Amino acid sequence: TYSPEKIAQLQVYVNPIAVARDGMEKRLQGLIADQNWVDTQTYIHGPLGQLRRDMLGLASSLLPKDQDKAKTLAKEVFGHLERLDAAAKDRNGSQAKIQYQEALADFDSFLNLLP
Repeated sequence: TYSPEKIAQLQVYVNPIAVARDGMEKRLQGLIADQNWVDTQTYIHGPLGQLRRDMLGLASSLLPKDQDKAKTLAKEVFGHLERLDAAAKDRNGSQAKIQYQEALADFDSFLNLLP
């Protein structure tokens, strides 16, 4: 089980990951709608640039029975964000919208598994 002290440790990683989730829907969604590909790329590298470190550090801190699912879901989020960055470099708004939605779906799955 997750003790209170353990949960507090997990929260150090949760804090920036939750803000990242909020920022994807509040800010990145509108940059993509705006066909603003320069700032879409910067959003991924600045405001979301620590997501790989934080979500992997979180998943690696979980009880053994949950580490695998959490790592798998994190890697899905990273692959769709990678494809969203590629889409923006290519000015491909069709893929930028798809990859945004796909990244969010797996990001929500990752959050939902947390204790």
